[PDB]
Amino acid sequence: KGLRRDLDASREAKKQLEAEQQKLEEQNKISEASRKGLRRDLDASREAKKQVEKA
Repeated sequence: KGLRRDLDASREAKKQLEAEQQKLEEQNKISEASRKGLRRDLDASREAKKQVEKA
């Protein structure tokens, strides 16, 4: 159900709701859990085996 994506046009309305949820995620997590700094969890691989281009 819900096939109306032309007459209503919710684009500017969607960019306001999504901006509040995404900002509250970065503030609660503390930049991917940064307790110590350069230890085991922060300096593990390349983003949990993700950005492994050069390594």
